[PDB]
Amino acid sequence: MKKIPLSKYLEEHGTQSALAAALGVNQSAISQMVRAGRCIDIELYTDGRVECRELRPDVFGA
Repeated sequence: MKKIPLSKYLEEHGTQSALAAALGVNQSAISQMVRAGRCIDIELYTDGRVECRELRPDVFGA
């Protein structure tokens, strides 16, 4: 897979809502990750899927 930085992914590839939709998580998660100021590695698959392994469903019951 191709590791993209969180903020850079949110500029070019998709939005914060689109990201939460692809992960199957809440936007409360994504906005916490962004406002934490931690650059997250977005696991970009060749089909177009993305996975944030930093962001487990155990974050908020996402």
